[PDB]
Amino acid sequence: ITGEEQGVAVATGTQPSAPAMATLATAATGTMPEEWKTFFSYYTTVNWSTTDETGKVLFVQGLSPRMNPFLDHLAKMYTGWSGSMEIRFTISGSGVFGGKLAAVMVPPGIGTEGGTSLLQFPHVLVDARQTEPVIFNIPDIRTVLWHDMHDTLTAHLVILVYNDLLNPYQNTTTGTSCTVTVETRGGTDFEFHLLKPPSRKMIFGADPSRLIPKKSMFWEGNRLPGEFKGFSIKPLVFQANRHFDCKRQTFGWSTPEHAGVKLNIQRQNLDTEDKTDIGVHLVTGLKTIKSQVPDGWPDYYGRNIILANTTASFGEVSEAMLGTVVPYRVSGKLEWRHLPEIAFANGTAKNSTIVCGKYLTGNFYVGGNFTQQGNVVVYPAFWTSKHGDTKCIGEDEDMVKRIDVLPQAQTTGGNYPIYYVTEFPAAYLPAPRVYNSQLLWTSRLLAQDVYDIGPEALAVFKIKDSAGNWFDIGISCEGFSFVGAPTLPFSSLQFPLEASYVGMASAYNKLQHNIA
Amino acid sequence: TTVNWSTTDETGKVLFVQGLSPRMNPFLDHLAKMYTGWSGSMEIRFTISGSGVFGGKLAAVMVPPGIGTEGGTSLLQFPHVLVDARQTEPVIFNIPDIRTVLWHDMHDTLTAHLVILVYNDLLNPYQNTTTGTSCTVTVETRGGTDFEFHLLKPPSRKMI
Amino acid sequence: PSAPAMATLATAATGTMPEEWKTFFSYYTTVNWSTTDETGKVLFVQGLSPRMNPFLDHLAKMYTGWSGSMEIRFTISGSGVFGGKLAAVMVPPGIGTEGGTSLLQFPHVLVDARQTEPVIFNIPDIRTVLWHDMHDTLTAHLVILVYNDLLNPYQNTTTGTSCTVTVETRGGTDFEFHLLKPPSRKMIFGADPSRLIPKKSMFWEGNRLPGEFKGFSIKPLVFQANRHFDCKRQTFGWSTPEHAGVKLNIQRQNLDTEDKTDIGVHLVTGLKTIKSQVPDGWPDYYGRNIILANTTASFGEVSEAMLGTVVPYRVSGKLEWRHLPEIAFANGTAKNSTIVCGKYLTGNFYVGGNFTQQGNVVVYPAFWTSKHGDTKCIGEDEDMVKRIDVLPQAQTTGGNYPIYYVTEFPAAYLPAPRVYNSQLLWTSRLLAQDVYDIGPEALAVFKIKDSAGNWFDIGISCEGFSFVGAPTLPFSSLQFPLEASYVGMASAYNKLQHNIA
Amino acid sequence: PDITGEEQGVAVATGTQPSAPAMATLATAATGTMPEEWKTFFSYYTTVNWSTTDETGKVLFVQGLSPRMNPFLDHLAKMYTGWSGSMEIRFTISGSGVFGGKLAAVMVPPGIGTEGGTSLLQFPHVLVDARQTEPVIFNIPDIRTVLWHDMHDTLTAHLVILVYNDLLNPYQTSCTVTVETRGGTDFEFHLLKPPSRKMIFGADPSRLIPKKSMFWEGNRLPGEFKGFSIKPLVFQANRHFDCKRQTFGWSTPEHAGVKLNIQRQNLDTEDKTDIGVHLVTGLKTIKSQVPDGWPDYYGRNIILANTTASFGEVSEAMLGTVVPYRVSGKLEWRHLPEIAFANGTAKNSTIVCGKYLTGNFYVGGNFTQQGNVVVYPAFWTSKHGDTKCIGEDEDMVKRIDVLPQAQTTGGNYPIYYVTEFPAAYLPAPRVYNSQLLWTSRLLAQDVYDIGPEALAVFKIKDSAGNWFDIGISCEGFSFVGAPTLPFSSLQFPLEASYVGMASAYNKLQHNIA
Amino acid sequence: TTVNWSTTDETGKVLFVQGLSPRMNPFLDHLAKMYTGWSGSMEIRFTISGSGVFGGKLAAVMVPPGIGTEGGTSLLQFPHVLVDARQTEPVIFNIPDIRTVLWHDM
Amino acid sequence: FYVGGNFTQQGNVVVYPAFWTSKHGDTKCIGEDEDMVKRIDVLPQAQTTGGNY
Amino acid sequence: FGADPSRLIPKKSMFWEGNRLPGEFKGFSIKPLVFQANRHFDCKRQTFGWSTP
Repeated sequence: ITGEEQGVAVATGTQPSAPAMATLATAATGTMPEEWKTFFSYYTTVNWSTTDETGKVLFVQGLSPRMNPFLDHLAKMYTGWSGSMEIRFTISGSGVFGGKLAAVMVPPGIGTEGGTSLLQFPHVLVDARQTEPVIFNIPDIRTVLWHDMHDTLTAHLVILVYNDLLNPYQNTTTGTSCTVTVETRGGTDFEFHLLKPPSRKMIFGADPSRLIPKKSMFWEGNRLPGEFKGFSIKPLVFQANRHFDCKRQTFGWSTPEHAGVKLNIQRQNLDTEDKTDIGVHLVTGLKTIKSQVPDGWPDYYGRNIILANTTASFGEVSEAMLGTVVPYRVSGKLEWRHLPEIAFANGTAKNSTIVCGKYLTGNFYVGGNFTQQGNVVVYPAFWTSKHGDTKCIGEDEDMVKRIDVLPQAQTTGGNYPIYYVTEFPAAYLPAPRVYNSQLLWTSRLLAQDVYDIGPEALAVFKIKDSAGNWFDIGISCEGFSFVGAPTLPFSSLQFPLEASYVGMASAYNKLQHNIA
Repeated sequence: TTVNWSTTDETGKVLFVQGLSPRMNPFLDHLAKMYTGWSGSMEIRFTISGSGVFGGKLAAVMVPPGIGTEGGTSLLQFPHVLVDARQTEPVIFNIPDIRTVLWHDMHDTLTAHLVILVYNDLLNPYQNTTTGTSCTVTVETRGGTDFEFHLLKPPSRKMI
Repeated sequence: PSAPAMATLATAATGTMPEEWKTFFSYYTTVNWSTTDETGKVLFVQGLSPRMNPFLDHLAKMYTGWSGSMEIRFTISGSGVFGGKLAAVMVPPGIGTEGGTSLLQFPHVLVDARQTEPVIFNIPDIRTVLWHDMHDTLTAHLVILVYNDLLNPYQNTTTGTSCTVTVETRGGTDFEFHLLKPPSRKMIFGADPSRLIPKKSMFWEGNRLPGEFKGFSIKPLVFQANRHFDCKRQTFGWSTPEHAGVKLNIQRQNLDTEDKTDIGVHLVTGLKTIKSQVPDGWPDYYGRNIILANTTASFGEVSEAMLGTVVPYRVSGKLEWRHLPEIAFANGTAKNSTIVCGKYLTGNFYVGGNFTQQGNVVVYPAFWTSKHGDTKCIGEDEDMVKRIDVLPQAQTTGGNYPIYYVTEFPAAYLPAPRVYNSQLLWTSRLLAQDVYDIGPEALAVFKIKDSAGNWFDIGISCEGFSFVGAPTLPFSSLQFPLEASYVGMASAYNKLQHNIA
Repeated sequence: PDITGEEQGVAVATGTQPSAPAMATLATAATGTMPEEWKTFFSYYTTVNWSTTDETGKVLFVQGLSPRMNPFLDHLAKMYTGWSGSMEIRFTISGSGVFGGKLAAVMVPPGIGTEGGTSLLQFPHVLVDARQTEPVIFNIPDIRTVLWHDMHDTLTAHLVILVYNDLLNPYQTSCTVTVETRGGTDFEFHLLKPPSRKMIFGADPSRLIPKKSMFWEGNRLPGEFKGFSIKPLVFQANRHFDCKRQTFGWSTPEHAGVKLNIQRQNLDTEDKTDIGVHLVTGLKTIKSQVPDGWPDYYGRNIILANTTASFGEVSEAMLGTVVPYRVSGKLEWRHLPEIAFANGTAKNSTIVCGKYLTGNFYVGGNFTQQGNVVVYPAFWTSKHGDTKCIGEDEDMVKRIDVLPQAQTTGGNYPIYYVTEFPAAYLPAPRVYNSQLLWTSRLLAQDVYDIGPEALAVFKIKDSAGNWFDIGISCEGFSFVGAPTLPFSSLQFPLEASYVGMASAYNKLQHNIA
Repeated sequence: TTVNWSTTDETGKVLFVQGLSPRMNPFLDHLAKMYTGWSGSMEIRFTISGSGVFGGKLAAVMVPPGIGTEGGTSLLQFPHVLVDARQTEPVIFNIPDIRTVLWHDM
Repeated sequence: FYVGGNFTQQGNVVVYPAFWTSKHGDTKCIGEDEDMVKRIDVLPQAQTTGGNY
Repeated sequence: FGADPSRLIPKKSMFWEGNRLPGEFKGFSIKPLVFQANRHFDCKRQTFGWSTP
């Protein structure tokens, strides 16, 4: 006889307790069943200032479960949603402050540029001197019956400045501002759909919250490892190797691990044409992703290597010339003898030099071994820079190396791209640093699964430093990161950071930030 | 989970030892990150599915908090229900929440244990070359009737 | 300060009904019913004794008497296919369970091998006296005979097929202990025999010689005097039970061989005695008529030595002794470098060792020499055991056999070297200081557990010898981690049960 | 149907059913019985001494409420896991009518500290005179924080019997006070278990010190127990086991000899004037190459000379008596002498022994064959000028590693258990031990809960009523709460009771004539 | 408070002088910190401890405010409660709160 | 502390432990020997506990 | 487990002596780090110094 789900089964026990102890517990703590759907919860804050314009957009927000810290949690357990969700604004200006602030809902699709052209939507508007908070409802316009976790196209509640924050007083050190506080809640008609065990993944997606590690001590760079050392803003960001598109793809050639480079050192000299030259040896790829390039080969060292004077010491410039060698032995002690650091190269080995195209087309070469053949692992370890520069590793578009196509991200809708900055040693470069397209973890993932970030969407992670200084990061579908402002002063940021997923965002929407 | 009951087993051999814990249920496990405490019991459903010719019996015990679980025949002297090897309908057990506190913290461990002991061996009327045969006992969980969570915490907030 | 309230809250949390050990059935045994068990064969004999149900076992230690009936719950767990019929006979008190077939002429209930429900038997409390005493065995019995053999249609595995009968016990509706007594308080005519065998094998020492327990042996006959104590404190040996070794006064060569060719023999004085003239701890087993000839240095030429290690005693000074090496024990004056006498501890006691200085010393039995042909544990021989004036013994006690416990001791040629012990050291230390309930016609029974369902009752008699039901049970099959668990007082004349693979 | 309940089955009647109710009534009449007799009357618990020398506020008797307070409840408690309700205390002072003083019983609530001092008189006390000539009956309420108590709960209520006014004695002595206990009306056990189902988790501190002195063997050398000693600093490497099963030693708790192997070489000493020496290889090793069971104490600089006659050596290493390990033949060995033990390097005929057991291992003995032997450490002496018990000297305590050591800790002085060992011209020879052997077996096989700053305090009791508290630290070391107290008075047949978990750096209690 | 009593004490030697106050009790003493004034009586339980062999009597008298609290046999002559060295029981006597003013300062 | 031969003068250095010479012959993995793991004061150990290897 | 920690700091500044050396109290200093052994006693009576206070 078929056994039910709900349990058709028999009951049994022996010498039980009472249920009144449950009442005792309920007395101990007054936990009504479904509390989280009863109280708003802080989300963000915005600055409304006398520097602002009639029409300036203070807040742009779509319909997303992932905004509510609680519902965010539930979400891992469900497959879909529907209905709206409320927002409560808490403008708390003085009683003498003039001005008005406007509330708009933008039909799905219609862009949000933030001109006075927006104010011509239907719009309510709030006084600058309003006391009681304001409950807004972001209606769920939808063409489907129910949303998938990763759908993005939805209406936007936009907060525009109607009329400026007129202070009757104006003073030396001119400029004053009112704090608008945003806090969210599940609407009245907000229901989740089909159950999934939190451990089960979609065929066509993966929850983006698992893409920045919660605490910054875990973070690592994807170019060349190190200790995370902050962020950097660049109008154009560019990286071939160890970078992963949201489609499981690469135009790089390396597994994310950063486990070193496998190779053969060929005995063939063909190098020692000058007494001043340490040597160079042919290199054979042990293993490859594509195009015969050895796993983990350096992304960055440029047009040439000059072996003049190298017979003494590593002192030739801009050329990654310190890779450290480990024997890949399997049965007995080394044949090759006390093998020093070795300098990476690609291309055509002239009698005294190697010249390289920006590509990896040419055969591979590496610096002088005093001795015979070996199977070798090499870790890229230290950079000779120029005899003088301030350019961090990865600053030059003409020095990052391609195979076929180089992933780039430019400014998109006013969301400037970012470089994760980390420190590994170098020459002549004060405060040595390296640029990174992706955290090591953000790369490790995006290799192992097809994360559901859309062509025109950003998965937004809110980074809170200690003391509260915060800014927003967004992982585009192309993999690169973005920040909302060009020159936001990272330098001020407190050393240890924690990252919270805020949801998916419309691409073009300005990212929000609050850093002193 | 699942357990193996075999003709190699002994009257008193312990097939399953289990305490009261929210974290067993794949769902409640999730909720748990959102709450600070719990109370009440949680049910378990055993699904012994032996053949019709199989003899033997399997025993169900609840061990007061603290009292060790060694797995001797000494256990069978607790009060005990017992299940046929030929039972069809699954069996719903309740692990009562004995507690000295009013409500548990997430990480409290001292709780009663539901123990599954072999009463009498899995007698097959047939015995054959390559001797040894076994019945699969399947264990599956659910929140009891009186299972309530306590104070809310944002999943992002850690205990002192 | 208090309240009833607090007590009410604890009842809610915990559910206790105030005497609930009387409600459920508790495990007692499992009895194997074999497809090879001949008609009438007694599966299960058990006289009415509170000592079954573990909980009443505990509570009893606090009471002097008892009354009322008890309940036995059988769970026959065969397949639906098995054919077979199991008889249940209540024996009027005092009529013996002699032989299965006969009993069947009592009034008797038949229990089928394919029962879907357990069977609850209320062993009647027939009594001549108003209330029993914790030791009284003249009680009604319950005998479970096999009436029609356990048919299994299947014989592809041709032999050794079986079924399992588990026994559970409860107080009857009318069971009630009578007179309150302090725990640990000795009853008149005896102490509680529960504390006889340790709980764990770990603690099992033999009474003959020190060693780790290694198994059991069965013999038609049994005999030990030394360090063997009856249930009633009598002891025919000569030693306190402490394995302290024997500590002696060494006399010089005055009566040593004068025409010697080998290390001399020295007459000694016991210094402590339980029995007149007998040193406290004289090793009980050694060869008669030992020859110390050719005993230059090596002692390995000696046949049955009991070599002892030596150490000084209350010397209070500079250790004037020589290098004390090893001792050979002996008994009986001789005209040469020999020791003739035996069979009795009458003769003077002598010490084989290169000793020169007169004084007092400790010696421990430490190693056994043997003949190159030995295939026999230390103590197999009546002829080599040593008597003061009487050897106790036991033979087959109504179908029940005497066991020796076996332990390791280093013992020359014998591969896997063993010494037989009558009594466990524990059982000896006790039974020396206290009288025990074991009646003249009684057999206090214990239950020996390892694993895999292996068990076998060991019973202690009046005389203090360990008994078993069958004579050939495969001891070899057991697991070391043995555990003892008191059972009760079984009628001497019954058969002890046994259940081992 | 298939399912079978905790109490079910066909009822079957066999043979003669003898009319149960009538006989049951007859028996009930023959000996009346109440629902629980052990709650109707008073049972002797404990006597404690009271000396003229006891200042005001000296604590006589500390007893946190438990089932252990009464005999019958104590025995029943085996069958249960939890308890609740009050216990009634009946205490008496016996003494000559000539003696004079007052004694005050106070029911200390859980949160209070149970030390002496006049402040403890200041909350509800019942007082008895040395002349009262009547038992006084007072109740111990069951104050709780938790709905019911486990069997080891240390948060229980407390009973303290203080000295109120000192015990004057006109002539110029110690009176005696007896405690009798009784289950309260409210007492009630809880979750029911079988006995022989050992206590919680098998991590129970109560299984540490044996309940009788008959079993109190020591961890340094074998022998029957002779009491205790206090020292400012206490230390031992071997057979010493921590809370965590960590042992810096070189031995298993077995305490059954050293399983060693001898190499035939005589190491070419002076052909005379010494027995020579053999190197040693251990058959077994718990740690580094160290053979199982070298003596933890003996003199460095073992000058073996003139040793051919007899072991007249100064500052001895253990003499030990020897057995053949096991053989298949007659006996390969000859005339096995007493060994003397040594460790370090044989620089000379004399063995240079260090404080550390890093060196090779050697035995003094007239061997010539090669074979396995077992030796037992069996005798000792020092020079005539000595009176120091075995284990007293830092230097002579041999070390592989860090030498664990207990300092005077927060009002508590670490202790050595003293047991006798065979030795000469050392009056009343004793050996000092960091642990009992039972506390070495255990703490090896199981992990314990002994807190980082917690002690497991045990109430050790004379016959004569005296008592004091010994606590086992995380380090395994025993502590008592005085710099000195007259252990000389201690009657040899002690018993121990587990008192519970008490913070380390609170003082311990003691009551000795 | 405990006070000594010596064989050397003549008749009428004052053993214990204590004007009524909150200071007479521990708990009231501590509470008194929180208040400025007090009223009402306090109950005195006093004991003599001594060998049954010793002999003497001790007399507690509740001296009204206006009287001088020095020794002398005249002080026995107004309501006294007396305890023997052999009494073997605490004696319980009351100190009335005689006042001239509606309430007392500290 | 000491470390192997540099042919040259002083430096501030990072070193990564990278490869092991074992014995001229063994099958013991790195960390097999209790006498080869190095202490400061106390060495964390775990033994068999309640039958949990 | 402890005395009432109320009685730790006097009520009045007048009564404030330092544990290092005798003197009148003159103010407070703040440091990222702190260290003292002598005459410094923990809450639990332990003291790593050498002096009675």
